[PDB]
Amino acid sequence: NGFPLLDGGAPLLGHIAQFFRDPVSVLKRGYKTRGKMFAMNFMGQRMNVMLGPEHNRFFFEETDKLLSIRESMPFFLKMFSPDFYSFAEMDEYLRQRSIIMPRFKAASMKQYVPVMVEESLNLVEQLGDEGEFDLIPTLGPIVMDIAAHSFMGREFHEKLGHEFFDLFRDFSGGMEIVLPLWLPTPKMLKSQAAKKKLHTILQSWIEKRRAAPLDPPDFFQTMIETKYPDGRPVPDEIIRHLILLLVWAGHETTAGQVSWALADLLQHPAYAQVLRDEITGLLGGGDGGNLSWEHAIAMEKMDLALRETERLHPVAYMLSRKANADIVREGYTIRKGEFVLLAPSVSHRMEETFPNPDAYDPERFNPANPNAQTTSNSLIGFGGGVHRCAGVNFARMEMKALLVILLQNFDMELMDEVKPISTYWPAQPCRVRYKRR
Amino acid sequence: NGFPLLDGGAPLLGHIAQFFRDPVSVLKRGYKTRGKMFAMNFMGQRMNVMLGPEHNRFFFEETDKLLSIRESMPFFLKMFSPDFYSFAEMDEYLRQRSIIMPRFKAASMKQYVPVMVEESLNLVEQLGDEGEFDLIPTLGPIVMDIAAHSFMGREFHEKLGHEFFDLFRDFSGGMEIVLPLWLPTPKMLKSQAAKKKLHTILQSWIEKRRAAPLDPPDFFQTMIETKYPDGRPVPDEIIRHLILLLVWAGHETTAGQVSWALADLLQHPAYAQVLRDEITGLLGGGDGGNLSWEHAIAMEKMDLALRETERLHPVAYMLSRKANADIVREGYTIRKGEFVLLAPSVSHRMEETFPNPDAYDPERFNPANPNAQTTSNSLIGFGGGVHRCAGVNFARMEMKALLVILLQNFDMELMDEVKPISTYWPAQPCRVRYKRR
Ligand code: HEM
Ligand code: HEM
Repeated sequence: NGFPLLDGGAPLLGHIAQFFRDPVSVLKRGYKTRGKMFAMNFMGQRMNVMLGPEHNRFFFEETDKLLSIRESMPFFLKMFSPDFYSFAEMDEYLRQRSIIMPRFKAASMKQYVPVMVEESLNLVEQLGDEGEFDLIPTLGPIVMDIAAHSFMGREFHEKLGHEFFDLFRDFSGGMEIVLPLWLPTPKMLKSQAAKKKLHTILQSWIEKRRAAPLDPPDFFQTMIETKYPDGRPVPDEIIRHLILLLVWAGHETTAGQVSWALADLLQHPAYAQVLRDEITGLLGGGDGGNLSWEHAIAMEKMDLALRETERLHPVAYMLSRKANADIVREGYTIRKGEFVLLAPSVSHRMEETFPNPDAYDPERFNPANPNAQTTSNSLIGFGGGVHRCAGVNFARMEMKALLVILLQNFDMELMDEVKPISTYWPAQPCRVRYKRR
Repeated sequence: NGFPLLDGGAPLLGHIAQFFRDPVSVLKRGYKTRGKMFAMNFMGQRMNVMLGPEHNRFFFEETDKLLSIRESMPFFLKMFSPDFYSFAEMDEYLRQRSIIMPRFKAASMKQYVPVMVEESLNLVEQLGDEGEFDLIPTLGPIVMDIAAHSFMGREFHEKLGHEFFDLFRDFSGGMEIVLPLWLPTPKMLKSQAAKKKLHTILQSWIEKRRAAPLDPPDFFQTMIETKYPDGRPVPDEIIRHLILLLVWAGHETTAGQVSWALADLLQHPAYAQVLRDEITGLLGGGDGGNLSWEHAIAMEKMDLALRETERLHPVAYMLSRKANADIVREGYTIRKGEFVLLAPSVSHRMEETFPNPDAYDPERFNPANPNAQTTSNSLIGFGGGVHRCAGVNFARMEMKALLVILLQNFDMELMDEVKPISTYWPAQPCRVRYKRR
C-alpha cells in the first residue's frame, strides 16, 4: 500500500529522533534511497514526503480539498481564532485574504521601502564603524522594527514598541508540546497572556487612530478603515488578528532567511562584487540612504541571489498537511488522516531539476540563461497556490533593502562556519566581522 | 462503534485544550455525563477512558498483552534504553524486575527507615524554630536527599550530591514536545547531556566501591554485586539505568504526594490529633529521632491517612496505554493503536465505590469498619498487577517518616487554599506556617 518506507527506523520511535537531530539529513536520505515519495515513521505514524515540481504542484493545488492545512499547526487556533484566515471556512478565508492581498502584491512594495531603508540605516548606526555581530540576534530585532513601524506606524513603534516586542516572544511560544501525563509546558500560558495584552494594546491603537486619523493614510489607517469586498465592515478582532499574523508570519522567517542570504554572499565574494557593482551603478556612493523602490526593482542580480539563497537554505525546510481522504498516488495510497509533507530543503537540491544542486549559482535563475531552471513549482520556499506566502514580496524587498544597505556600508566576512537549526536558521553564533567602507 | 464521546469538544482541538487547562475536570465530566467508559477527542485522536475496579483490573491484567506500555512514554527509551525494564522484551523485563523486587517488598523497608529519619531530621534543623515553607520546593529536595543517600550511599550523597541533583533536573526534562516544523524544545538536548554525565558519575562510583567495598553492604554495594536469578551477571549499564529509574520514578511523585498528605492533615485537625496520639503512644516525646521501622509498622492510623490522601489526590491522576489490537468492551470497540486510560483521580471518587467520595475519611479503609471500602483494584494511585509501582512501599514509608517527624516537631497550619497542577501537585505557593513544639 503505502509510500516506500525509509529504512533505519529505531524501535518504537521510528525516525523521529533522527529527525529531531537533523531533519534535512533524514529527508535527504529519503530522496537518495527511496526517491520522490517516501514514508518516515514518527512514533508509529506514517509521514508521507513528496518531492519535486509535479508533487509540489499537487500539494498546493489540493490544499483545502484532499489536503488539510489546520492539522499542520492546530494551535494556530488558540494564537488566533478558529474562524481566522486559513482556519476559517473557504468563503470567510477568501474574504479575509482579500484584505491582505492588495497590501502585499509586488506593486504595493513602494509603500514599505522607506521604512525598510530607515530601519536598515538605524542598524548601520547601531553597528558603528567596526566590530562583530551575531546574525540572527542582530537582524531579528530589525525585522521586527520594520514590521511594527510598517504595520502599526511610526508613533506606535516609538511609544509602544518596547512593550509590544516583549509580548511577541511570549505570544510566539504558543506552539508548545506536552510531558507524559499530557502535562503542558509553561509556554502556552505565557502565550495566551501575551495574546490578550497584544489585543488590548492593538485595540487601543485602533481607537486612537479612529479618533485622530493619519491622512494621508498609512498601512494602519487604511487597515482599520477597510471593508470587505461586498461592503460589510471588517470586525476589529479580524483586523487585530491580521496584523498579529503578519508580524508573526514574517518575524523568525525573514530574520533567518536574510541571515542565510548574507552568509551566502560572504562565502561567494565574486558574486558579492557583482552585487556591489549593481548597487553602485544604481545608487552611487554614500550610505545607501537614497535607496528607492525604483532603484530596488532594477536590482536584478540581487533578485537572483535571493532566489538562490531560498533554493540552498529555505527556512521553510518542510511543509505539512493532513489528508482529508485516501489519496492514491503513483501506486501508493496515502491513508486518510496521515500527514503529507513537502520538503523545500530537499526538493530544491534535486539534480533532476537544479543541476549541480549544491553550488551557489544565482545565474541559474537568469531567464537569459539557456540552462535556466525556472520551471513552475520548483522553487517553493514561499509555498504556492492560493496559500502562497502573502508576504513573499514584502520579505524579498526587506532582504534586498537590508543587504543593499549593509553591502553599501560595510566590508564583511563570516567568522564561523555555518550550521543548521518549518524553521531552518544558521546555528548561533554565526558572526560577521565588519569595517565601515 | 466507539466509547461514548464526551460532548463539548472544540473544533479541531476536541477536548485537548480543556484537558490542558484542567484535566481532572474534563475526566470528571466524562464520568458524570457518559459513565465508566467514555472517549475524549485529542486533536482527532480518540482517548478511551475507563473507570472503576472492573475496568482497572482489565487494564492492569492486559498490560503487555492487549495493552502496550511503551507508547505512554516513548522517550523513556532515550532517557534509558529500548532494552530496559518495561521497554524490554517480556523475559528481559522480568529478569531486571527480579533485581528490584527483593529490595522494595514491605519487609525490606527496615533498610531504609534510618536514612528517611535522618534526612527528615535534617529538614527539621533547616526549618528551625518557626517560619513558613512552600510545600513542593521544600520537600522535593528532601525526597531527593533520601533517594541519593539510600541508593548511592552516604559518601556519594556528601561528595557528589550537589552535582548529581543538578544533572537530574535536566535529565527529567527529556520528555519534551515540539513546535510546528517538528522543531524541538531545548530540553531534550539538556536531558541527553545530563544522562551521559549521570552515567559517567555512577560508573565511577561503581568502580570506586568495587575497588573499596562497604561491608556490611548497603543498597549500592549489594546492587553492583547482584547477578540475575540464573547466575549471569547484571551489566553495569543495567545497574546504572535501574538506579536512575528509582530516583526518577520516586522524585516528583513522592514530593507531590506527601505534600498533598500534609495538606490533608492540616485541613482535618481532628484526624491529625488521632495521628499525633498514635505517634506519642509509640515514640513518647522528643523530636521523633527514635522512630524505628518497628514503630513505623505499628502506625495503623497513619497508614489509613496515606491511603485516603492517595484516594483524594493521587498524583498519578491518569494512567496510559495504547491498544495492541482491537478490544471489544461492553458493546464498544477500542481500535488498535488508540490510547486507553485509567483515571485514578476520578475512579477514586466514584460514589458507587467510595460513599461520600469528597469527604476526607481515613476510617473508610479500616478493615474493622463494616462500611469499609477495600475492594481490589479500587485504590490505584500506584497502578496494579505486574507493573504496580515498585516503590509503593518505599514511598509510603517515606511519607510516613516525613509526616511523623514533622508532626512530632511542629504545630502547623496551611496558609493558602490548595489548587491543582500523570502529575497532580498542589499549586505553588502552598505554604505551611509552623512553630516548633
Ligand atoms: C523570508 C521570509 C518568509 C518565508 C520563507 C515564508 C514562507 C512561507 C511559507 C512557506 C508559507 C506557506 C505555508 C504552507 O504552505 O504551509 C507562508 C505562509 C504565509 N506567510 Fe510567509 N514567509 C516569509 C515571510 C512572511 C512575511 C514577511 C509575511 C507577511 C508580511 C508573511 C505572511 C504569510 C501569510 C499570511 C501566510 C499564510 C498564507 C495563506 O495560507 O494564505 N510571511 N509563508
Ligand atoms: C507516592 C509516590 C509514587 C506514586 C504515586 C507512584 C506511582 C506509580 C504508578 C501509578 C506506577 C504505574 C505506572 C503505570 O501503570 O503506567 C508506577 C510505576 C513505577 N514506579 Fe512509582 N510511584 C511513586 C513512587 C515511586 C518510588 C519511590 C519508586 C522507587 C523507589 C517508584 C518506582 C516505580 C517503578 C520502577 C515503576 C515501574 C513499574 C513497572 O512497570 O514494573 N515509584 N509508579
